[PDB]
This record gives sequence, structure tokens and C-alpha cells, in this order.
Amino acid sequence: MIVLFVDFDYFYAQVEEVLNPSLKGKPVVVCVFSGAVATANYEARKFGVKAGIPIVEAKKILPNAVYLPMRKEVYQQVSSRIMNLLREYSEKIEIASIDEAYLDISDKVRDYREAYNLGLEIKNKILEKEKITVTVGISKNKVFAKIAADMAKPNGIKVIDDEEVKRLIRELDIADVPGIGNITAEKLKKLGINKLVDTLSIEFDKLKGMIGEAKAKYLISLARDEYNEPIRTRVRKSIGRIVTMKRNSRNLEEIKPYLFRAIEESYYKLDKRIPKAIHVVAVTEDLDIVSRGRTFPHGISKETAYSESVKLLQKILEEDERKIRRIGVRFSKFIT
Repeated sequence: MIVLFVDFDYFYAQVEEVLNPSLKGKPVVVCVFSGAVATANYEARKFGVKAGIPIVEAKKILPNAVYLPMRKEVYQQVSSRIMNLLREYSEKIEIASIDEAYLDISDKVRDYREAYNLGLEIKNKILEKEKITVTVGISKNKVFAKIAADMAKPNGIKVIDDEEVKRLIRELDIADVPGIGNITAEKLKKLGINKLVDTLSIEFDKLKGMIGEAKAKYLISLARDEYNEPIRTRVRKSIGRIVTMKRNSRNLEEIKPYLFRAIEESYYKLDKRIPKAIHVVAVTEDLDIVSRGRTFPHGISKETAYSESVKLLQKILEEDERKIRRIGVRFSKFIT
């Protein structure tokens, strides 16, 4: 398998510059609504503005930058044309987000040298057609192709060959692995699980007890150099997990922890999808479902999800008399 990942560099800022040529050479800061920095262009970054910071903080660092509001509709139009460009290089495309796409090019190229040249041609094609630079990472699976891009960005191209995958499995710290945070890394550190390869020194049941089933399976398959997730776009109206309990119960306290395991797995699977709706799903002992949900004016943080989920499960415990056998959550109504 040869996977080619495409990361659009500072995408909203590049689009604003393509659309407004007189902004080129000036600091440009695209803002999410204060209000935070969505993206900072070359000059804005040079003078100390980073994505994610409050706009109030951005204006203290660089008072006279050009501060623009986000025009996501416009950025989406550009993005979709670029994804279209990319299908003509492979039909096995996974649109991961507005600025990120994976291509399986196993049938398009013979080796990593050929992969590289194709990455070069994709860069040239997008620059020619859309006036936008991209980073290309290439490796044996989606995860290492994404690590590749992160080693090369911006305006770069990097291959991680089979031998480099193996060195990286040994040398990468847990926090370096795409999708895995510091909280997760810190727990694992507490066990002397430091490197990606160290996840192979722990029993699976023990690993999943500390970090959850999904993260455990993910890290282990990567460390085993066995990760081979297909490249296709999916297509999620909902993201959720239902967990079978050891025993039928109506005890809110006995039930809570499985609900939380469900929420934790769901949130890992969300990625950076932001749900506006949540439903608690209870599978009763007779194998029916009772469910209760809420749709918030605001995206649901993982905290808001814990709180709310207990409230919804409490409602279920009140308006239904059966014992609960399995329990889970569903998140839906994703912005945008």
C-alpha cells in the first residue's frame, strides 16, 4: 500500500490572498467568530501570530495586521475544486477535512520514487490551477503519510519509506502519533509506556482499561506495523458507541462508567467534528431501545457531553421501568 496525503498549507489565508491579490506581502489574519485566529498568513506568522489564539491577543502581538472574518462557504468552493483535481490522480480518495485528503496510489505507482514524482506533479497541478501551495506526505498507510506531511509543512514533500516507518515506531513518543493527545500520553508515561513500540509490552486488556478500546487498538496496530485502514470518504451523519455491561442494571452509579467509556470512544472518533446533538441510547434487558436526546444551541464540549448524558440517562431511568443491558451515546448535527 502506498498512501499520498495532501495538506493544504494555511488554506484560508492562501485563499484570501488569491482572492485579494493586494493583500499579498501584508500580514493577514483570518478570524473565527472575539473570536480566535483560524489562520495566519506568511507575514502574520513571521511577526508572531499563531492559529488558535484569541483575536484580542493577536491584536496585542500585531496591532496592524489585516484582520478578516472567516468566509467558510468561499473556502469550501475552492476546496471542492481541489478535491476534484485529486480524483483524476486516484479514485480512492478520502476527504478528511476542508484542507486534508488521502489518496491510495498503490495502483498508480511502482515504488516510493514514483510516488514522489507523482506528489510533485500534484503540487504543480494545484499551484497552476488554484494558485495554492500544498504539502504532500507519502508512506505505507494514512497515519505515516500524515506524519510525513507534518515533517514537511509548509510547501513540502516527504516520503517515509518502510525502513523509516520501523525507526519511527521505535523513536516516536506517544504524543507524536496523529489523533493522540497529551492527557493520553501522560497516563501512558505513568506506566513507562513512552515510545510507540512500548505499547507492545502491555496486555491489550490493560491498555484499553486506561486509554479506551479504540485508542488501544489504534496504537497497537500501528506499533505492530499492521495498520492498513482503507482510503475512502465516510460519510457520517452520526458518531457513537454502544457498550454491553457486565450485568443488567437500573443503578445510575453502576451505569455511569460504561456511558463514559461510550462518550470517550465517541469523542476520539469525532475527530474535530463538532456535534450539536446528543442522544443516550439504552438497550433494555428484553432488547428494546429507550433513548433521550438534546440539541444544543452550541457545539457540545466533552464536558457538556458528560453532564448532559447523565441528565438524559436519568430521564430514561424515570420514564421507563425496565433494566438496562447495554448503554451508549450518539452524537449528531455536526457544524458545518
